[PDB]
Amino acid sequence: ATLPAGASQVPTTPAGRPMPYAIRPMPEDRRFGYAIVGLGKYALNQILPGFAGCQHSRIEALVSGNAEKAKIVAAEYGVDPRKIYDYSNFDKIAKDPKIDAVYIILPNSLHAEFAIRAFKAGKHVMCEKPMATSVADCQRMIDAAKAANKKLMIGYRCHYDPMNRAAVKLIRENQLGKLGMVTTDNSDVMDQNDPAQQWRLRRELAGGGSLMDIGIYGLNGTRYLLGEEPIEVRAYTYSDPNDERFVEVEDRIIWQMRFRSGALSHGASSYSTTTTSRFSVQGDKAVLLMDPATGYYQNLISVQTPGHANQSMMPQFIMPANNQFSAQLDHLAEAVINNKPVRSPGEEGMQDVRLIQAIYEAARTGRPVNTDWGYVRQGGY
Amino acid sequence: ATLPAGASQVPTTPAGRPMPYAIRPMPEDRRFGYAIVGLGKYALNQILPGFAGCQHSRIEALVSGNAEKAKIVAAEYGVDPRKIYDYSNFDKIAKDPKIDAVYIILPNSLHAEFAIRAFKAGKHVMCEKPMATSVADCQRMIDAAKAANKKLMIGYRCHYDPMNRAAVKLIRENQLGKLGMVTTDNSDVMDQNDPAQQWRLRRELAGGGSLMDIGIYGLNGTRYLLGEEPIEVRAYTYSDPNDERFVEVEDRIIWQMRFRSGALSHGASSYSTTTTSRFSVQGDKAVLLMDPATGYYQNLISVQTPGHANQSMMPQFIMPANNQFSAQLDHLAEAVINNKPVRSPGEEGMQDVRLIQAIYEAARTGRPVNTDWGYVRQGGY
Amino acid sequence: ATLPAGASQVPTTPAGRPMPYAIRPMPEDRRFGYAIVGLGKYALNQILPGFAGCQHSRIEALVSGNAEKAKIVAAEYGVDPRKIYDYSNFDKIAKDPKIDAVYIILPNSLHAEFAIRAFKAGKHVMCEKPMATSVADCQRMIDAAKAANKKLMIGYRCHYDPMNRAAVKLIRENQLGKLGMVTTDNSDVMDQNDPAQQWRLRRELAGGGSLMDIGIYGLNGTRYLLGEEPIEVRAYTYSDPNDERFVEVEDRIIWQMRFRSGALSHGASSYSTTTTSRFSVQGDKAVLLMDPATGYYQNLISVQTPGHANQSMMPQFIMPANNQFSAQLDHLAEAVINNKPVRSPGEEGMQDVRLIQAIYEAARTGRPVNTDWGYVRQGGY
Amino acid sequence: ATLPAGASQVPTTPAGRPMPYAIRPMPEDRRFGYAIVGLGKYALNQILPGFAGCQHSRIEALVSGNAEKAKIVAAEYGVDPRKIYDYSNFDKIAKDPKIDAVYIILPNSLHAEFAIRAFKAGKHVMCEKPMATSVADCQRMIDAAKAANKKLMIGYRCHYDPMNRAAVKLIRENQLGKLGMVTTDNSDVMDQNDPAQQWRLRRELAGGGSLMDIGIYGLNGTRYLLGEEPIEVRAYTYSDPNDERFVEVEDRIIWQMRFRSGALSHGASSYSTTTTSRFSVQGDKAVLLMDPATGYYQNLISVQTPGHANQSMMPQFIMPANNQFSAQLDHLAEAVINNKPVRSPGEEGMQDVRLIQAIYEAARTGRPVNTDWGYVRQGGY
Ligand SMILES: NC(=O)C1=CN([C@@H]2O[C@H](COP(=O)(O)OP(=O)(O)OC[C@H]3O[C@@H](n4cnc5c(N)ncnc54)[C@H](OP(=O)(O)O)[C@@H]3O)[C@@H](O)[C@H]2O)C=CC1
Ligand SMILES: NC(=O)C1=CN([C@@H]2O[C@H](COP(=O)(O)OP(=O)(O)OC[C@H]3O[C@@H](n4cnc5c(N)ncnc54)[C@H](OP(=O)(O)O)[C@@H]3O)[C@@H](O)[C@H]2O)C=CC1
Ligand SMILES: NC(=O)C1=CN([C@@H]2O[C@H](COP(=O)(O)OP(=O)(O)OC[C@H]3O[C@@H](n4cnc5c(N)ncnc54)[C@H](OP(=O)(O)O)[C@@H]3O)[C@@H](O)[C@H]2O)C=CC1
Ligand SMILES: NC(=O)C1=CN([C@@H]2O[C@H](COP(=O)(O)OP(=O)(O)OC[C@H]3O[C@@H](n4cnc5c(N)ncnc54)[C@H](OP(=O)(O)O)[C@@H]3O)[C@@H](O)[C@H]2O)C=CC1
Repeated sequence: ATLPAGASQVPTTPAGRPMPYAIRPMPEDRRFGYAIVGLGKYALNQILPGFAGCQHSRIEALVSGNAEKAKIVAAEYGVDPRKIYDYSNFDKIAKDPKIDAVYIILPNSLHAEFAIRAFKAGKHVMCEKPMATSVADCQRMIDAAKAANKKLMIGYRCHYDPMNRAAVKLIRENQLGKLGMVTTDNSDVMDQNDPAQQWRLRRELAGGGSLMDIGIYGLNGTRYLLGEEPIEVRAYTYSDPNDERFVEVEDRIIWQMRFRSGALSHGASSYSTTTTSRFSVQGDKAVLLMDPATGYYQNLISVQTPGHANQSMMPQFIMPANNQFSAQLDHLAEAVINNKPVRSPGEEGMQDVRLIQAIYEAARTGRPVNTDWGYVRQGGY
Repeated sequence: ATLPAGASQVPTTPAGRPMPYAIRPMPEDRRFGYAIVGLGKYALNQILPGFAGCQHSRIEALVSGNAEKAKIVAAEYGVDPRKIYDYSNFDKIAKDPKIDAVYIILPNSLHAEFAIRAFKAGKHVMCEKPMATSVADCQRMIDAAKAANKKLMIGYRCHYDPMNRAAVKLIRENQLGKLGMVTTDNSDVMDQNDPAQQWRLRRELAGGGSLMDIGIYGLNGTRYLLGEEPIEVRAYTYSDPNDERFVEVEDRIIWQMRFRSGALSHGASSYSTTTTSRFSVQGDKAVLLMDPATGYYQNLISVQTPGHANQSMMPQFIMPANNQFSAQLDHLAEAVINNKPVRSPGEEGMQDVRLIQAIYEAARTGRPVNTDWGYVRQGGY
Repeated sequence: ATLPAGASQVPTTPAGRPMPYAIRPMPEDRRFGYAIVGLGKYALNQILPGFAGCQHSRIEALVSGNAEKAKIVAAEYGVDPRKIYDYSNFDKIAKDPKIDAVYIILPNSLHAEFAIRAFKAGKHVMCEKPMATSVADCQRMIDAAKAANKKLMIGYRCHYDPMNRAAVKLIRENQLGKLGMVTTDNSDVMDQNDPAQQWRLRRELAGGGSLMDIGIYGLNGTRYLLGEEPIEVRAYTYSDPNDERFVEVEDRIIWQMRFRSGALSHGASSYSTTTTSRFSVQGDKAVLLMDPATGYYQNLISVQTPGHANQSMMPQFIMPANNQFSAQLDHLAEAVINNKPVRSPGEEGMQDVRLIQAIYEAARTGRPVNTDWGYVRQGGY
Repeated sequence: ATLPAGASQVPTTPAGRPMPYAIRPMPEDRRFGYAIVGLGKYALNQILPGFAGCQHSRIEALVSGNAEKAKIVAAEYGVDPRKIYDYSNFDKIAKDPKIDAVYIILPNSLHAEFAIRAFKAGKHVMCEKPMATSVADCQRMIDAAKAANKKLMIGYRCHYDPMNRAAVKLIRENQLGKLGMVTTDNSDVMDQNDPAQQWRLRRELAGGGSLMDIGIYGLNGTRYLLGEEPIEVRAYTYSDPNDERFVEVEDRIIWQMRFRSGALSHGASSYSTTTTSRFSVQGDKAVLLMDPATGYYQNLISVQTPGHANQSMMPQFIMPANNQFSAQLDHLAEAVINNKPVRSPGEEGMQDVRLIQAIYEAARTGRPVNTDWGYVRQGGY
């Protein structure tokens, strides 16, 4: 019994070694450059910090309305101080060839504006959800992309989150059997004192209440989990008339949907209840519980059958996939580099907007709203 | 250091000792005699086996339409063969003073008449849920109870299940804060080859589909967790038109409600997907997840807040409270012995039936139904 | 679409129906009669209540040194008052052919003599663990069983518990790979004021401390999970010198073992810390976690690998296998009826006692003790 | 009912906003500069990627023996190509004032060498665990720090991991009661083909097997969880003599310890079994289960009592504390900036080395090894 070759050949003195094994995503290059517009809560707590983990993305320039703040951040992330644009001279980015695309992290109402604006600046557009505050503005955004022959991608991080991906895969492998009932809930207690929440209370700025904000996850999720689109929709909303927070936007709203397969779904969103992100998919073989379902971190899914609960979550020492944020950034970057369509196109973001408007209409009229308008998810869910 | 008195006084030879510490409910007496009506699935799998752990209840007689089966069951539970009754000679139980009550475990359409004949026979009545198949019949049962001066109790085992009572208690202790959103789901794959499910597919016998059968748990649970009644309901139901199972009763139905406190709820029942029994109660301080929520066994609850999940379930060595079945049985017994009302009276069962009829009515018309009819829960939830 | 034959043939009036689907063990007969010896804590809290779910067992007689208590217990379980025995007139059970066996639930030092007198009385014997307080006495019990041509079974409920048998099965199916490390812990806070614990603090009656009482589960479990016997043990024990509870028996003791396969294990038992019952079995493919591992209820197992945790526990509506207590009771009954050996014979109980004596011997000398004495598990683990 | 001031004052046109709320650690400055020596598996998968999240640390220079690789990394992390040292001219760092400290991520045997070497280069030292391969080399490292009046810190990330910190806090708050039994297990299947594992198989390079490598976590953990030091130690080790992997170092080893408080602990480490990081702390009120206990990610702790399991883990949307890696880096950085002692000093790393040697001695001799040498954890655990 003797030691193996490798071990026996290791010098007992300081010596160089080969490239170590990768048990986590390693940085490769930094060829794609982003222009981030809107230094808000998401842009600073989740997005910018997300670039560090990218393999193909960098922060080349940032666009802000607050010059003093924009100066402080530029330092932290080391972006060229001379590359700190504003809303007035945002259009001038078309002069910088090192600015491949822009990432719009502005209030919902301002999405369409800077999207078509950037498209005429010859840049790729990564717009946050919800796409826009109007089906029309969504289509105009698509038109600008086509006209400029550029890429339009919506910020659906769940489309690039490991656990969410595992959930879809397991369903496509038929581990749940025939799908028949989906249940979604997304909630967070609205704080009017938080600067980021203030515009969300303004209807012309947000476009809607909790649905447009977080209920969209359940809606979108119900869609890619089931792998199909709603053909009919019904909904109801209610808000405490005495709560100053919901004068213009809805607090909570409940929507029921039917699909071509015969599958049904019921879900809700809320501005008056604590943190909730839970999805449930019922097949005739098993039931999947995603909880947390769409968190920034610590997602956890479980396939349940009588006597069993098979849970999956990110490992404790290894990282077989990149976090949703970095994976999202690089996804646009490498969709361009390889001339490939993006998984989350403007047509997909436009689909949620229509459905949401159809849902509001259903809650407004109290009648079923037909949504069987032949939409097709290009490239699968 | 020396040994304590107790240990040092134990004889080393065979000797009598004290009553031991009780770590689970001990039997006490079998003073309250039941007559079980309908030796079917729930009866033979859950109720009859549930008598063993009772502290005041016993099986005195059986009522069956299958003499061969009754004879076998009677022998299995030491019942006197002379105490076997036909559905035709049922009324003669009035002649046996050793029969204090009957437990009706027949198809839904037959609960009313046998409860009424039981009262005419001067016996107390325990009746399974759903109470009956018409509001009118529920009232006739209540009128007969009062006319005979005997008690009327509906089989809501979840009203005597330790984990459900624990969820109710943490809610009343304001551990979730102000309640805003409740979500329920109760499902099971319908198998037309199971004899018990055969009458469930007949509208005339079942009185309805998945809502009457298992959706009632979500409905009833939403009411006792919130501790209040709904003021209006909305709903929609769908069933694949080609599925032989749902020609007369509904498969899947979704109902949402609004309560006087402002709270909302969305729930669903299914005959088309596998085992699901899950309740979530969202407050503005924390979120409660009951899953399993209403199982015959293994219920599990969890209070969730960012970074935490405090779970509760039955201990592994001790049994602080009796199981739901034995408890329910003794509950009616203790109520007559002590001359007190029951927690699940006929009025409670009637309220669920009225709400279910409202829900079916709301699904049928696609319009909301006002249910603000002033039902008051006597004794609390 | 029309209704299936079954549903359409159900009468709408009161009518007899078929035997229902069984979703839990149904009673069958009570052919095997037991005489319970020692109406203490385990007997009244677990064993007597366990007879209800038996399919072939019944309580025929009681043996107690507290006539007042026996009279009460007899009435609680419908036992014939004439079937109450003294520890002095115990031998006269030989005169009752309706008594097939006895279940010895007395302090450890008294198991041997009453098992022997039981055999002399021509009865089968179920004896609680630990089998006895000396290896020699275990052999005398075995010799008496053989001399009387009656069976000898030790109360190892975990050998008939669904979750433990499920853990054994996944192990034998190589789901963990090659077994290398097993960890066990069994603890409970000793309370000298509980009558049952009083003899446990007396060396002469208990035969030892925490190892004899509950550490035996870790020991016995390590053997059936690994499916092999230890070839040597090592150990150390410690007990606060000023604590009146541990003047004669040990509080905490740690023992580690090596098996012929190469596998190792380290476990411990405690009278000083709260409820703990946890087993982990490390293989090179996956890790098994049993926690609760040996509870009277709610056992839970999980197979863990990076990114996964597949849990198993008893279902919420169905009961595939009978509870451990009822199962253990019927097991001896089926063994004599069918003329077969039991899974927990006297030899099995004797092996644990020999191993425990080796462990105490290893702790006492601080030296390792060779236990490679060729015990062979008849019938498998 | 009107909208609140904040919301109503938000311009519906592009405008600048204030600094957003922080729900996650924000980058502040980058004043402290690190010199990372040893571009291995940890340095590249966990450490370097860890700087991005720091608030006070940057990568100023890297030391490697592989020039080609060192060139590739420098690009990825953008370190000055002219600042790529090697083992020969490592000493020259003393000339760069922008190099505040060095982080040694070299094989165990080479820890002492470059530590004292860097101390004479007038730099602060952050050495990875285990400190060194000799108690003596540990003391020499301490001497160099004192002589150079610099800071010596060991890489105990668990000392700066949220969940591990929560575990200590809860124990100090007495939520477990009086501590009496700790159980630890740390395992990973050794792969001789992995370049990083090859030196670990060499005794003069690693200093020991699984204990020195990962068993140290259980040892260290047992120490800060209990908040005290071992006074006595016993151990045993075994390795398959036919396995080429363990010719020089131990595969698995089991060690038992006793503390001044009377608390006991049993734990093990393994090179032949799958991923395992589990700690268990038993008090007389509750039991704590850390599993994962010391993972790079996804740690999970739980306080258990009969009927309860209160779990804690990182939130799903917020990040109230920085990850162990970044927190570790900045900790040295800010320990210098504020002239404060470090929580993980060389004296603490030296303590584990002694205990480990004492443990090996115990396993070698098979006798108890006294470790009551008056060590004192400066600054608490
Ligand atoms: N997918 C996900 O997980 C998340 C997506 N989002 C989305 O990101 C977008 C930004 O929202 P969020 O960061 O939370 O909110 P914030 O209120 O915190 O920030 C909005 C940002 O847009 C700019 N802005 C321009 N005009 C206005 C205006 N009139 N009122 C307010 N801000 C303005 C500001 O940049 P500056 O001050 O520098 O001038 C500000 O930092 C939204 O579309 C939201 O739906 C948000 C959170 C998560
Ligand atoms: N609370 C709970 O958890 C549960 C409550 N239930 C309730 O108990 C009641 C019985 O349901 P369940 O045991 O599942 O069903 P089953 O179909 O299995 O049994 C019904 C029984 O009633 C008698 N019966 C008399 N006339 C008829 C008839 N015309 N058609 C069918 N049966 C007849 C039969 O007994 P016999 O042969 O002896 O004449 C039969 O076994 C229902 O109201 C149901 O809602 C059911 C399951 C669970
Ligand atoms: N497998 C399992 O899960 C468990 C097994 N056990 C085992 O069962 C056996 C009994 O333990 P347990 O029920 O907890 O203890 P108890 O002390 O509560 O009862 C022992 C019983 O035996 C009789 N007895 C006769 N002589 C004595 C004596 N001198 N001192 C004390 N009792 C005497 C008494 O019955 P009477 O008054 O009627 O004369 C007494 O109630 C033990 O061997 C124990 O290891 C215990 C718990 C669990
Ligand atoms: N706390 C924690 O979580 C962890 C701590 N560690 C610790 O980090 C240290 C490094 O181990 P690890 O990264 O896993 O192992 P690696 O084998 O992957 O790397 C060792 C590094 O040290 C340098 N080195 C110098 N001389 C030698 C030599 N003779 N043989 C091998 N390498 C040499 C090499 O740098 P170059 O090739 O560039 O010249 C090499 O990259 C160890 O002390 C280990 O205990 C490791 C993992 C986790």
